[PDB]
Amino acid sequence: IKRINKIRRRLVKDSNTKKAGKTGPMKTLLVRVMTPDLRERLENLRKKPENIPQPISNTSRANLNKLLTDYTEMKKAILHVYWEEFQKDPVGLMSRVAQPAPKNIDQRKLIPVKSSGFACSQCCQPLYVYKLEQVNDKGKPHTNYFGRCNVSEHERLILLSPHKTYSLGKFGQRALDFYSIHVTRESNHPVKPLEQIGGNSCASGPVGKALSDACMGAVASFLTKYQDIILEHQKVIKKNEKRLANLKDIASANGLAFPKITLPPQPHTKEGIEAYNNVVAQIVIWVNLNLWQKLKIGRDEAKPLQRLKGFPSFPLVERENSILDISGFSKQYNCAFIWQKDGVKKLNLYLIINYFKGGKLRFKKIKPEAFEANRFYTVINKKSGEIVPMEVNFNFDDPNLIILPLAFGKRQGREFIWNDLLSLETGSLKLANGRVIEKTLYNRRTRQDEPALFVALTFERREVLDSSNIKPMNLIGIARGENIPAVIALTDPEGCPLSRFKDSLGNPTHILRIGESYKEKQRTIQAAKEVEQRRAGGYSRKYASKAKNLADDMVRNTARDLLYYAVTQDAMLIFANLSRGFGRQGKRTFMAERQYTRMEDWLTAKLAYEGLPSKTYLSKTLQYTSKTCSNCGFTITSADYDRVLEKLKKTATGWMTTINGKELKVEGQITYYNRYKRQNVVKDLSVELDRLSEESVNNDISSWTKGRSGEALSLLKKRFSHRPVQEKFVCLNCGFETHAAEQAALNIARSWLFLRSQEYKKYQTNKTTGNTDKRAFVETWQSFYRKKLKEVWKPAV
DNA sequence: TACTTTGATTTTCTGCTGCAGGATGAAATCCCG
DNA sequence: CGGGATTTCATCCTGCAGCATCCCCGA
RNA sequence: GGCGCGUUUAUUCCAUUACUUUGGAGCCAGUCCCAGCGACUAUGUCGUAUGGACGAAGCGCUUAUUUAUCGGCCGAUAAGUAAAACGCAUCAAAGUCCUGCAGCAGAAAAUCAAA
Repeated sequence: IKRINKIRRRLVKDSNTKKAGKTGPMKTLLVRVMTPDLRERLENLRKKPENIPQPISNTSRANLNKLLTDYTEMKKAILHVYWEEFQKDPVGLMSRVAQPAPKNIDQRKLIPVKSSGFACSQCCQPLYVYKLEQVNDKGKPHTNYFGRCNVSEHERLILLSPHKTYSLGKFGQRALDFYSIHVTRESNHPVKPLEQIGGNSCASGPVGKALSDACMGAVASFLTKYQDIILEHQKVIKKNEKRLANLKDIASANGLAFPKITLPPQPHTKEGIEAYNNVVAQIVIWVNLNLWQKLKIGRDEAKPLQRLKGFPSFPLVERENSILDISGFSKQYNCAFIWQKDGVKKLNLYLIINYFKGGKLRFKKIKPEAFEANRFYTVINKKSGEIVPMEVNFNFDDPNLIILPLAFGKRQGREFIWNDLLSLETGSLKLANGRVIEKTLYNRRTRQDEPALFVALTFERREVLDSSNIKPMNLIGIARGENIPAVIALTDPEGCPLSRFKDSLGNPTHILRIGESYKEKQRTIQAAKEVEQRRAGGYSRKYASKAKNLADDMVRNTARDLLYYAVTQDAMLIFANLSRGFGRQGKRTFMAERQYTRMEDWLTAKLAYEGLPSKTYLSKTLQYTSKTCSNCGFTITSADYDRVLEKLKKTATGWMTTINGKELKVEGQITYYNRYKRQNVVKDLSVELDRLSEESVNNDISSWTKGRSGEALSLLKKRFSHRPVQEKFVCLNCGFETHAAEQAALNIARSWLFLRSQEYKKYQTNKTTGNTDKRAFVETWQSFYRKKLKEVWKPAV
């Protein structure tokens, strides 16, 4: 039976546990606040429940609304002030937000600059550069660059990033002292958020400490993006000037009137970017009108300019959810998660937020087993690792409190609240922080979008598994296709197939197919879509997201099934070394057909939450795996058409060509998607070649300049090459016949085994002297695979 | 002097994904009763 | 003499190799 | 296209806690109440859906309440019929969030050029 939780239980039961590092895996719970609509929904069931919870009181709702409005206004005001400050002088803010080194890097500085990279704007003094060289754990030498000022107050070690001329490299949200400037009343800054916006009603500590992060994170992100994008602008300008010089020279060579417009110097604001893009667009329009259109010049010989893209805008000011933030869960920030003991295995959950002046949420430590009825309890986590159970007492009718009852399901509760293993009572799970989200949700009863209150609570796992004993031996190759989502094959370390799966007939085998019946489903959906489109020119809202939802369902289920098979079979998964975002980008393609990276990421995240690295069960490997027969190892190539076009000599019966000593009969018909006609036109290959040969003598290939060679190659690129049937596969050596997907799945695992063989090592050693080639790789492939077929990989007869 | 595709400027709308900042308590001083 | 409420502060390492794996077409 | 019931995703144990989705199953998709096309003399349709306006949306079983029907409610079945409770249709999976930026697309509209 296939459940992810059963797999997780199997993993936990099969391995030991250890304490997590400095920061462990983190997971988030998103639930909803018990509102009156949920109360009515619970009251309208056929079988009414015995005890319906009370909804959130009016006072809590009013206080929450007031707090949300004030928080949003404060964030806007601070962001506006820092936007103005950045506009006045970018360099000052850039140096101020720079994240200093930890106050423990006290290794003896050895070498200064061989100096004016930046400057400490606090004292307006140059920030002299100092060097520090060290060697990492793997032996690669690394040089650390630091900036130090002569001022005792500014005796810091700001990080610097060398460039081939220096950059900062880091922008932290705590580098700038936000609290002492805008929060405390001792400062004389003209802009004070809490004193002016909140009307002296909000507690300084928690609200200020929340605003600090809420603003500095955005400012740091914006500054990092700005700093990164400036260098790419320099590179683009450098690569663009030469190209425009070449284009101007070409235009002068044709004797046309080139416009007298010159590039502006590199800008640093959005208006300069706009002007530069306008000039580039004008130049490209002129080039299009004069060179490619009238004279028909190719793109490579006359290539356009490139626009300036990626310049960021200041957060939230250079122009909806309302967010109330909680910095942390400790007695200092005036927030708590309270649960009522009734029995040694039951809880009753609430969450209290006291952000107002004139509230009472006093704690007091209790004995480990001093629990009493009608009294609330909670736990507090320390840096030292100790857990102190403390009880919370307060007044339910407090006019300054915020009381939130939560609503969730059994799955979420078993995952976080009352989990069997990760029980937060003993400290195995720690509550990190939380948020309050106010967003619009669809109400089906009223058929309107209405505001709803959500609660997000992030939990950090403190005990993880030990990967020192997870050593899979067997292998599983996954071959993906469009007709079938996935076909897999199970092999032992030696590579021999393992007959442990069961087919429909129950016979032993080593092949399974996952997610079948898909193709007819999306084809029915597309048939309905096309019928509606032909009927009325458009489809209803139903067919907007059916394919996407079904594809997401299928990829999730396939990932779950392969995870189950790998875990229960003691095998390590192998995927194809496809670059991220790989897929077919054509005419009738859909974005719902790209589930390679999505699957890898889902599997990686699921393995990561348990504390194991991806290399324990998940891997990648290599190119030329689907085009290889399992009898001798012959492989066809797209570049192998050069062999076809090498002779192309003519006989009395027509054209003839040979590849690898095998005669090829030149005949066949070609049907291609003619975009000029938006239809399919069928042409005869021999007839096309004869029409080409009408204007040629002796039909010699070497007499071809550029064009007729390309047209003949495009004609010949179908012929008799590798594919009588798309799904069926036949081997050229002895006529071996087998399904293509199964062979591809087996060959992917065998390729992964190959990339760690000794032939590959000697290949790389020859690469050390320099042997970058293409034919040698395929030759080693064929030789190794033939040897392995000879020794251990007995073929099926 | 019939009536397709391509390359291109701008205008709007619907979506969908990548990538930075993240996931804070310990302790030292005022104010006060 | 506690008991809150407000202010300062400081916490982090170095990933290998294929010509294309659905991207090459005639005009 | 819409309208509602909801079960399973922990092994003897841990909230039919109730949230957000996916898949399956269940029911209604009609009314002439109007304006279209065949061709039109071009603010006026004989047959025909190109659009508009209203309405629609489980079945059983156990418990009083208006009549028929004869023995003078002791006779049950038909509707209106309160609430409790059960059964069937009807069954299985998943969830890591916030902020700010940009980048990818898809579809329409105003202008230059071509065999």
